[PDB]
Amino acid sequence: YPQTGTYPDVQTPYQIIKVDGSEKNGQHKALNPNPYERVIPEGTLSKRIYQVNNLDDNQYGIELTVSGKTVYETEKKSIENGTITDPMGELIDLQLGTDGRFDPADYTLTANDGSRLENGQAVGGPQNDGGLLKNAKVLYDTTEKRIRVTGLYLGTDEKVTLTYNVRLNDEFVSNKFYDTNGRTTLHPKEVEQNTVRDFPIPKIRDV
Ligand code: NI
Repeated sequence: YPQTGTYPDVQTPYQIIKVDGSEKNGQHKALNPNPYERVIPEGTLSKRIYQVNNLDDNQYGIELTVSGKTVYETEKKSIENGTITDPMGELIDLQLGTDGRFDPADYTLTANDGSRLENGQAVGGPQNDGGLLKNAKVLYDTTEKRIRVTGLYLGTDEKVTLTYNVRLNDEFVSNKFYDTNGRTTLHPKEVEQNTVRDFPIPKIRDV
C-alpha cells in the first residue's frame, strides 16, 4: 500500500488508510486520507470515499465538503464566488445518465442551512430562496471528464456537501492503486485568482 499522498499546493504529505467495507481476500481495495478533512486559511475542506456501492465491481461513492469563515473589516466571507474543480482520475469513470450526461439525478449538492439543488434549481434555506446554494451550479464536460462547482459563498459554519459515484475502468492494471481524482482544488475567492487549495485524494484498486 502507498502510505501517503502529497498536497501539491504546499508540498506536505497526508496519510492514507483502509476504507471500511473494502476488504477482499485479506487485502483492502480502497484508501482514504486520514484525516479526510483539511483546515485551510479560509475554512475547512474534505474529500473521501464515503461508501462502497459494489466492491467486486469497484463502485464507490465520493463526497466533498467545504465550509468557510466570517471576517469583520462589514461582514465578509472567506469563500466568495469560490469554485471547486474536480477532474476524474485516470481510469476513473463518473457514473452518468442513460443519456451519457451528468444530470441532477447523478449527484447531490446540499448545504447545512437546509438548501439543495433540485433538478438544477436551488431550493430551501431559511428564506426558501435557495439559501447558501442560490448561485451555485454543478458543471461537467464529457470530454475533459471534470466536475466544477461554481458560485460558493460561505462564512463561518456555512457548509456545502457534494456527492457522486464512480467506477474503476476495466483497463485497470492488477494491484495498482489509482487516484479517484486528478488534482482537486478550491479557489476560495474570485478576487484572488491565484489562490488555490488542494483537497486530498482517495485511491482504489482491483485484483
Ligand atoms: Ni429531487
